[PDB]
Amino acid sequence: MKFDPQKYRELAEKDFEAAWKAGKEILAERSPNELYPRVGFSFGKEHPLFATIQRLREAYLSIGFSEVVNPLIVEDVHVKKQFGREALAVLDRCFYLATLPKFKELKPISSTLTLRSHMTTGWFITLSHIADKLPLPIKLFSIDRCFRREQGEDATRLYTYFSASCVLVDEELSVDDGKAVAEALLRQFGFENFRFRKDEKRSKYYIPDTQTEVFAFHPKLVGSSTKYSDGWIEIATFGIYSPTALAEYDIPYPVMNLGLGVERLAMILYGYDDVRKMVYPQIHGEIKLSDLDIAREIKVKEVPQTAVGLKIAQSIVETAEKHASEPSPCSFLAFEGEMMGRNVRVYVVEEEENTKLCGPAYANEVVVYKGDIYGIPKTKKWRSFFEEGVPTGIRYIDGFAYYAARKVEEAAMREQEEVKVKARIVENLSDINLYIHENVRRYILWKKGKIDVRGPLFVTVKAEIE
Amino acid sequence: MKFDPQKYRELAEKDFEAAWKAGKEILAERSPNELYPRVGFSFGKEHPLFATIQRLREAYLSIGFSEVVNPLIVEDVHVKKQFGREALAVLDRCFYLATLPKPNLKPISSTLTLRSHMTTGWFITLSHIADKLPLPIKLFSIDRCFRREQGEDATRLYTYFSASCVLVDEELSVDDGKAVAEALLRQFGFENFRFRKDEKRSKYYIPDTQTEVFAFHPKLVGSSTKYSDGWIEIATFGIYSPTALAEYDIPYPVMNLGLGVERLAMILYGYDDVRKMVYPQIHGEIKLSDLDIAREIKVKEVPQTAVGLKIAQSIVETAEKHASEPSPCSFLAFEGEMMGRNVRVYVVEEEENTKLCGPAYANEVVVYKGDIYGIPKTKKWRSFFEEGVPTGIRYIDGFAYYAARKVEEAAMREQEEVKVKARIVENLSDINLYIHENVRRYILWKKGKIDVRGPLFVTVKAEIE
Amino acid sequence: MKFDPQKYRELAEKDFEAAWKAGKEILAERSPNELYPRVGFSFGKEHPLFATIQRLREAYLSIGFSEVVNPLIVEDVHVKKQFGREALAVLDRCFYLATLPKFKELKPISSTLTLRSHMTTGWFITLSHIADKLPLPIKLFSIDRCFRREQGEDATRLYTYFSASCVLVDEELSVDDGKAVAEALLRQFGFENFRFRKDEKRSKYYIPDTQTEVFAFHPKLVGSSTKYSDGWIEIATFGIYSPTALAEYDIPYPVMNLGLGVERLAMILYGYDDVRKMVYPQIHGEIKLSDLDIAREIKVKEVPQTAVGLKIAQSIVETAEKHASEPSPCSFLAFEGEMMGRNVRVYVVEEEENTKLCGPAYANEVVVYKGDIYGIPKTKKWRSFFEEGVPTGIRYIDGFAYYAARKVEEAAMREQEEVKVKARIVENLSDINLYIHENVRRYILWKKGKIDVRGPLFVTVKAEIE
Amino acid sequence: MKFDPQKYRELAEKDFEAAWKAGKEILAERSPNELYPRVGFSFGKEHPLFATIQRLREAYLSIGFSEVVNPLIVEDVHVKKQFGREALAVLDRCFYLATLPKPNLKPISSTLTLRSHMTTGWFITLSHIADKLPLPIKLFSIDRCFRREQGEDATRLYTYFSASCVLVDEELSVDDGKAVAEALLRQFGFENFRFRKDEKRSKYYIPDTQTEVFAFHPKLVGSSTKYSDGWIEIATFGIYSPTALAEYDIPYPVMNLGLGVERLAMILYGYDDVRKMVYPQIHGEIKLSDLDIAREIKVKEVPQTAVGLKIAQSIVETAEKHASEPSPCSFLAFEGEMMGRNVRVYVVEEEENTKLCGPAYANEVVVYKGDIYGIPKTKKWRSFFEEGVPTGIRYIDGFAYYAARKVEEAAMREQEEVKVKARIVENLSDINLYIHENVRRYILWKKGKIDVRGPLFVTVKAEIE
RNA sequence: GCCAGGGUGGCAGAGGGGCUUUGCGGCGGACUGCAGAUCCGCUUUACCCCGGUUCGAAUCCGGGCCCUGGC
RNA sequence: GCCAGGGUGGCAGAGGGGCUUUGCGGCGGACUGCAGAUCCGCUUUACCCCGGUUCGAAUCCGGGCCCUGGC
Repeated sequence: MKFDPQKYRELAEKDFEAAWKAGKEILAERSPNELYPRVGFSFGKEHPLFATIQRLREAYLSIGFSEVVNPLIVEDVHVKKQFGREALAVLDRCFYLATLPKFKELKPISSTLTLRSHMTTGWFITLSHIADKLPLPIKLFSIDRCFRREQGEDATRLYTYFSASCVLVDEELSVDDGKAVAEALLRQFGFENFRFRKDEKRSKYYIPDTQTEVFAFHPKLVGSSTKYSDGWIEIATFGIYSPTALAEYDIPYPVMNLGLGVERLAMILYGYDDVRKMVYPQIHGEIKLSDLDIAREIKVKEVPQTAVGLKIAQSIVETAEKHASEPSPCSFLAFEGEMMGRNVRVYVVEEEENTKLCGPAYANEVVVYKGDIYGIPKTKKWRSFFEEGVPTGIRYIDGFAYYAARKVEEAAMREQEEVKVKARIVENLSDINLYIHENVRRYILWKKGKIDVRGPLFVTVKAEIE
Repeated sequence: MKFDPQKYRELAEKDFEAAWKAGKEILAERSPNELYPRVGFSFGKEHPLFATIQRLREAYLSIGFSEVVNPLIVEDVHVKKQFGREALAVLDRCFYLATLPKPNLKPISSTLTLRSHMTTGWFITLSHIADKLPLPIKLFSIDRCFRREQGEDATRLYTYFSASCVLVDEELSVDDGKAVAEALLRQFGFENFRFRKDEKRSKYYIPDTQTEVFAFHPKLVGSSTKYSDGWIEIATFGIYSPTALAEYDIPYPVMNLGLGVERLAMILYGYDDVRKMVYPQIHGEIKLSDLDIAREIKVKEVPQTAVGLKIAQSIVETAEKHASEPSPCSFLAFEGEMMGRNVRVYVVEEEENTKLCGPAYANEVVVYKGDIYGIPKTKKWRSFFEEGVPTGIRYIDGFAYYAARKVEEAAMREQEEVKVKARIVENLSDINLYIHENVRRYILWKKGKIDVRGPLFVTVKAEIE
Repeated sequence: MKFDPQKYRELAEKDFEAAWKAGKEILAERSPNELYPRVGFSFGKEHPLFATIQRLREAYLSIGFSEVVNPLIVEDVHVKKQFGREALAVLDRCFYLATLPKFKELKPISSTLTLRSHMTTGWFITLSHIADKLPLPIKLFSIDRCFRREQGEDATRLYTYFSASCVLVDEELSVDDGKAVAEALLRQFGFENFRFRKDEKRSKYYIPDTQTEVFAFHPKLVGSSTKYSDGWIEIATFGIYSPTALAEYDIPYPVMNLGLGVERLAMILYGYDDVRKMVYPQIHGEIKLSDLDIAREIKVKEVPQTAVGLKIAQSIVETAEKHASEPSPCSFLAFEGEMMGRNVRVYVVEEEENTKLCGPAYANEVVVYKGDIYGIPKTKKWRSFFEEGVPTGIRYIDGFAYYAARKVEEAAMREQEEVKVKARIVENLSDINLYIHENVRRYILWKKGKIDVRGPLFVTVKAEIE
Repeated sequence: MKFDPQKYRELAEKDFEAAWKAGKEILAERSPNELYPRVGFSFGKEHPLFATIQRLREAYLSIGFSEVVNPLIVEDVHVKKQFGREALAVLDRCFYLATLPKPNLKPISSTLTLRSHMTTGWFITLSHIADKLPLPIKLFSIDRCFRREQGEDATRLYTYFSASCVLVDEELSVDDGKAVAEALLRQFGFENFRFRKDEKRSKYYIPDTQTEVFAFHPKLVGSSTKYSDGWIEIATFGIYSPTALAEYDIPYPVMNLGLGVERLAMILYGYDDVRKMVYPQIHGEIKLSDLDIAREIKVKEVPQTAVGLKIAQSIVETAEKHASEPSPCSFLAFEGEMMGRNVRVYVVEEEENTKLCGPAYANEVVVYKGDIYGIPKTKKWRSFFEEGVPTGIRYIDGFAYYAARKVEEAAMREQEEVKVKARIVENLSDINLYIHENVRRYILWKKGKIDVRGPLFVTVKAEIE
C-alpha cells in the first residue's frame, strides 16, 4: 500500500528502529493464488532455426559479405542454362508452379515456372546484373528458403529448407578462397578444425575439380549419441562456377560459391537429432512443461474472500499444527472475532475416538517432480522429490483450511448459525481444494505423467456464528 | 617499422623533446596508392527486408510471443476446411506444386499448395497444442508466403513476407487485437492508431472481428507520398471463427494479427517501390558513394625506387613555385643517384611567350555527386571541394609520378637521357590515373560523367650519368 | 468462452452460415475498463547511450577488432610514464581514489590511485602484456567509462563518460590507418564524408604530427537547429602512440589509437542536444506520456457488477440517445427485467420543464490532445482534436449511465424499492464517473497540461425495484 | 583471370564436355604462401563480460523493464539517507574522489563517492518519477560499481558490473522479487529456484524482505567446482524500507533485485577465475588455435619465375619416386629455360651405400595442441594428423622451393652452375620455413615446442646455359 | 577569460533595509443552473550561495556562481 | 537398392476368415476408512494403405509404405 513520505521521515529521524520495523505495513498480504510459484512473469522464446539464421547473418556480415535477396520463383530455362544436359535430371527433383484456370470443376494447370532447388539458380540472375558494374571483389550472401521434392517424404527430407549461401566475385580465385571463407564463417559457430575433400558429384556448373565438400570439427559433438562421435561433420560445400555457366548470363569474372544447410547447423548448435522434431516440435508432439511450470499451475480452488476469512484459515492450520496429536475426541478454538457484522467461533476437532485431531497426512505437501504431481510428506524417503522437484508450498491442511474458511464465510452470509465441514480420506487434488486447468491436466496425461495425491487427512472444523 | 625501447628510453632520459620528435622515424612512408582514401576497410551491409524481419522478431518477443515455424506446403483440403464455402475462390489465388513424371514432358499438378497467407499453417500448428498448454498461448512467425495476383509485379510480387501472430485464450475480443497491434507498432515508432472493420468479412474470422489497422507514423507526414497526413494501413487481425477452429479440435477463441513486412520495411528505410527495395540489383539500384569512387582513382605508373619518389616529389616541387616563369626557362629539380648512377632532373619549357607550366597544373581530381571532376581550387568551386571528396591528386602529381618512373626506366636500360612531356589533358590517362573497368562501367551505367581536362603544358628533362 | 469442436463441426457441415453467425457467442463481452484504449500490453524501452554502445560494439566487431577490458583504476605513475612533463597538468584534471581509515570521527585519506582520464592510460598496460606475443596486426577495442573532473560542473561536462576506443598494432603504420579505420567505423553509423585536420594539442603521447582530429558529415544533421547546420561535426580523434611512451612499457611496435565520444554519437543518432537531458532524462524532468498513454489512463469509476446491470447501463444510453430532444417533462422505460431475484424498471427522465430529456452536452466525448484532456462534442470545431488527439470513446452519458446502473444495482441489494440518481452540470471528470490515477494527475500538472471537462449534462434516471 | 563469354558460349555449343574441362584455365595458380591455410580471413571476437551484459540488457527488456542510467558519482550524504545508522559502516567500503589543489602535492578528498552498489543511484533516479508516471514502473541498469574489499584482487576486484532493476507499484511482496528473478534467470537456462532470507537484514530494505536467490543450472552439475549439484547463489532482492524511500519522497513500495554479472558470465562462458575471465591479457590467457599457428608457418624463399616453380615442383617430383635409389645416382628433374637461358635440373647423391634422399624427405609439418611437429605420415601418428592441422608442407617441399630459387639467383648473376645441398634438419629454417617473431615468442610463452628434425640428405644440381 | 544590466513566489511581475506587491494558475467549497460560468475561502509572507554591514538584509557591500547587450 | 520375420486397441499382448482376447492404464461411482486401498460400472468390438479373393478380410493373395535379423 502507499504511505507518507513526511510522516515516515519525521518518525525515522527520531526513532529509526520503530519506523523500520513498521515498514512491514506497506507490504501486500497475499491470498494463496498470489504467492510464488503461483505467480510469475513470462517471456517469449525463439525458435532454433531462426536463431541460427540470424547468427549466420551476423557471421557473413562480420566477414564483409553483403545481404541480398535472390529470385526464388524461376523459369526452368535457367536450370537448362546452368547444368547443360544434366539439366533434365535436376528438374526431376524440382517443383513446378501450377495454377487454377477460370466452379467445382477447375484443376491446376502446370506452367514453366519453378521454385529454386538451390540458391545457385538465382545467384546467376542476380550476378548478371552487377558482376561487371561493381568494384571487385564482390562479396554477397543470402540465407533463404529453397525447395526440392524428396521421394515423397517428410522423413527422407522436408520439401522446403534454408540455405545460407554466398558468392565471391574477383578476378583471381582459387579453391583456397572457399576454404578461407568456409573457416572464417564456421569458426564463428564454434568449429575448431577443417578438412576439405573433393565432391564426387562433380557438378556441371562448377569448374571441374573445384567442387569441394567441407568437414568441420565441433566440440559439442565429441562423444555424442550420434555418428559425429569424433566431432567431425560435413557442414558445407563450395566451388567455382563454370565459365560455361557464367557466359549464359554474361559474367566475365570467376565466381566462388559456398553455401550451407541451416537446418543441420541449428541441430548442432541447439542439440537436436531429428530435423523434423527441431523445426516442427508442436506438430511432432514434442511439447514440454517444467516442474516449475506445472507447480505454478496448481491453484487453490475455494479461497476466503474476506481479510477476516484469510485469518480464520490461517488459524485452523495454526491450531491444527499444534494439537495434531491430541487423542480424540477433542476441540480447540482456532479463531473467535467478528466477520460480516457478527461474532464467530471456529473450532478444530475430531469426533471419532481412539485417534488424534488431524489424520497422519494432514501435513503432506504437494510437489512436482520429473513430471508427476505427488502428495507426499517431508520424509527422508522423499528427499529427492523435495530437493529436485519443485514444492508447491501447499499441504493438505493448507488447501483444506482455505476450503473451510470459505465455507464458514458463506454461512455468515446465509445468516445460518452453524456449519461443520470435514475431510476424510484424500483421493485427488479436488479433495485438497486444489485444481489445475483442463489444458495442464491434458498435457500431463498426454505426457504419460501422473497425479498421485492420496491419504488420510481426517480433519474437521466446526463453526458457530451469531 | 619496429624499434628498440631502451634506445628510446635512454635516448630520452637525456633530452625528451628530441626523442619525441624522433619518433617520426618509425612511421611508414607511403607511396601514392597506399594513401587515404585509396586505402580503406569495407564491410557487409545488410538488406532492409531482413533487417525489418529481425526487428519484428525482436518486437514480437518483447511482447511475449514465442517463435514457431508453420507448415508452408499444404494440401488444399486445409484451405477448404478453413474458408468453407468461399474456399472455391480462395484457391484461385494460390499456387499448386506440379512435378515431372519419371518418363518410363509436362509437369503433373498435385493437391499440395504453397500457403498464400499464414493462417493456413496456424490451424495446423495450433491443433497440437491449443488443448495441452497453459493459456494464454502466444505464438508468432515471420516467414514467406506465395500469392498469384493477376500476374503482375507492379501490382504485387509472387512471394512476400508475413509477420503474424496468434493469441489463444478463454476470453478474447476485438480489443486484444488492438492492444497487440499497438504494442508491436509502437516499437517501430508509430504514435497513434485507428481501427476500422474490414468489409471483406472473411469466413475464417468470427463475424465483425476482422479489423483493418491504421497507424500514424511521424516520418510519413510531409511524405512525398499519399501518407502525407502520416497515417497508413499497416496490419489487420480478427478472432478465428469456431467453424474453422472446430475443424482442428481447437476449443478456444484465437486472435490472429498480421502485418506485411514489405510495407513496413519501405516505411522504415524510405523506399517508394517495393521491387526496388527488395531487388535493387535486378532493378539497377547499385550505388557507390563519392568516397568509394575516390578510393578507386589510382596512380597508373609509380616510381619503385626510394629516390624514384624523392624525384617526382621535386619535379612537383620546383615546378610549383616556378610554374609562373616565362618560356623558355628551366629549373633543376633533382640531383643524386638511383640504380647506382648520378642524375639531374629538370622542369622545363621551350616555346615562347607562354609559361613553364600550363595554367591547369594545380587542378585537383575530386568526386562529387557521382562524377569525377578535374578542377582548380577556386571559390567558384568550394561546394565541390567541401561536399565532395577530393582525391588529393593534382594534375602535376599524377604526372610527376609518370615522369620519375620514366627516368627509372632510362636507368634500367643503361640509356643516358630521356625527356617526357605533358600538354593537353583530355582525360584520366593523360594525368597518369586510372579506375578499374568495373567502376568505369558503373559510372556509365549511372549516367555519370568524368571531366578531366585542361592545359597542363609542362615538360620534364633529366639525363642519367 | 470455450466451445465444442464436434458440435460446431456437425452444425457447420449442415448449415455453415448458422454456425458462423453463431461464432459471436464465444467472444468475451467487455465491461468499460476492459476496452481498448483502457487495455494494453507494454514493453521495455532502451536507453540511447546503451543502444549506441551496443551499436558501436557491432561496428568494431564487423571491421575485425576484438573486445577487451582495460584497467580502469590506475596508479598515477602511468600518466607520468606516458606524458613526460605534461604529466602533472593531466593529473590536475583527474580523480584520485581516497579511502576511509579505521567512528563519527573518520575522514577520507587520498592515495596514489587514479580513475583513468581516458582509454589510453590503460591501453599501454594491456598492450605491454601482448604486443610482442600475438600475431600482427593486432586489432582491439573497448567501449567503457572514464572520468575527468571538469571545472566542478555537470553543465560544462559530466564527470564520467564512455569512450569507444581501439588500437592497431602493426609493424608498418601511417596516419592513413586511422583515417581508414575512422571511415570504416563511422560509415556504419550513417556518416557519408570525412575530413581530417591536425590537432593543435600535439600531445606528448602521440608521435608528433600524427594526432589527427576527425570531422564527419552526417545527413540527419543538415539544416539543424544546431551549429552542425551543414552536417559536419567533429566526431573522433586519433594518433600513433609515441615510441617514447611505448618504451616505458616495452612495446617495440608502432601503435595507432583512435577513440570516440559515445555521448555525442548518441545525441546525433537519437536526436538530442543536451548531453545531460539525454543520459539523465528522469533527473532533468524530461519525462513524457503520449496522448495514447494518457487516454489509456482515464478509467470509469463506478461500474455495474452484474451482467444485468451492464445491460441496464447500455439501455439508459440507448434510450437517452433516441429521446434526447423530447421536451420536458417526459419519461421512458429504458430497461425492465429482473436482477438479483426481483423485477426492476429503470426510466430515463427530465422533471424540470421547458427543455429536453438530456442536457446539450450529454454526448460530449472525452479526448486527449497535445497533452490536455478535453470534454468536447464532435463539432466541425474540434475536428483536429478528434483527428489528432486520441478519443477515449467515453461520453458524458456513457460515464453517467454506468454510475446509474451501479446505483440501481446497490439499491436492489439494500432491498430498497426506489432510487433516482441525477446529473446536473459537469465541472470535472468526477462528475462523469471518470477518474485517473493520482500519478497521471501529477504528471499532467507537472507537465503544465490541463483537464477541461465541463458542461450541462442534466440527465436523470429513476428506478423502481420490487 | 577474366574471360570472354562468347568464346565459352560458342566454344561449348560445339563440344560442351571440353568447354567445361577448359574452365580450369580461368583458375588462379597459387604459389606456396597463397595456399590454404596460409591464407584466411579473421574477425572480431567479443568479450564474455560484455556479451553477458548485452544478454542481460535483452533479458530485462523482454520482461518489461526499460533502461536507465543511474548517477555513479554521489555525495556520501545519500548513503547516509539510505542506510541510516549502519551508514557509518557502509561508507568504509566505498571510495571517495580526491583531487590535486591548484598549487598557487597531495590529493584533497571531497565528499563525493563512487557508488558501491546500484541502490545509491536508484533512490535518486526514482525521486523524479515515482509519483508522476503510471504504475508499475519497471526500470533496470547494467553498469559499473566500485568497492574496496580488504585490498585484494583474489578476494574480489575494485570495479565490477551490477545488473539490477527496480519495480515500483502499490502492492508488492517478496513474491514479486521471486517472479522477476525467475523470468530473468530462466532466459539464461536456469531451471529451478530456491529462495532464502539473507541474514544481514540491511536497513535499506523492509525487515525480512531481503532475499538470497539460488538457482539450478544444468551446466553446473558435474562441475569441476563446488556447484556440482548444479545450484548456485546468483542474485538477491528486497523491497525498500519506507524509511529510505520517504527520504526521497517516494510514496510506494519498491522491489529491488540485482545480480552480479561476473559470476553469471563465468557460468555461461566456463571460467573459474574472475580475473582470468575479465583480464586474460594481463593474466597470460592469450591463445592461438592450431589452425591459426599453421596459418603462420611460411615458406621463407620462394621462386619468382613461372618456370621457377615448374622446377621446384619437379625437384620435388622425381625425387619422390626415385627417393629410394642407392647412392650414388642422379635423375634429371627439369629442363627448359628461365631468364632466357636453357637449363638442366638434377636430383642427386654422391656418397655410398646410403640412398638418394634421407628417410625424412616426406615428413610433413603439422600443428597439434600448440606444438609444431615435423613427422612422417605413419599410423603411429594418425591422431596428430587427424586432430591437428597439417600445414601441407613436407620436408622436400620446403626445400625444392629453396632450390628452385637458388638457381633463379644463378641465372640473375650470369653464373653458369650452382649446387645446393640438404642434410640434417635441426629446425624450421633448415627446411626453408619460418614463423614471425611474435608467434615464436608466443609458442615460447605458452611453454610449447617446435620439433622439426630429421635426415633430409637430398642434394640438387643444375647448370644454367 | 574582458565591459555591463542583472538573477523575486508553480507562471508572470513591480519593488525595496523591518509591514508590504499584483495577475495568471491552483486546490477546497456554494449555487433552481440546459454550455465552458459566478462567488467565498487558499501561499512555503517569495526574493540564488558564501562572507560583510547593521538592532534588523530580499533590499547596502565584497566575493562566487546563474541569463545576457557582449569583446 | 538385395534375403527374410513382419506392422493389433492410449501402453502391453496372444491371435485369426464371421462371434472372440487379456493385463496395465483410464474415467464415472460406493465405502464407519487415521495411509497410497477395496469393489461395481467404462473401449472408438482394435488389427497400416491401395487393389484382389470371397456371401464375408483384421485374418488369404498382389502391390505400396512402416521396424528390422540384414548384404
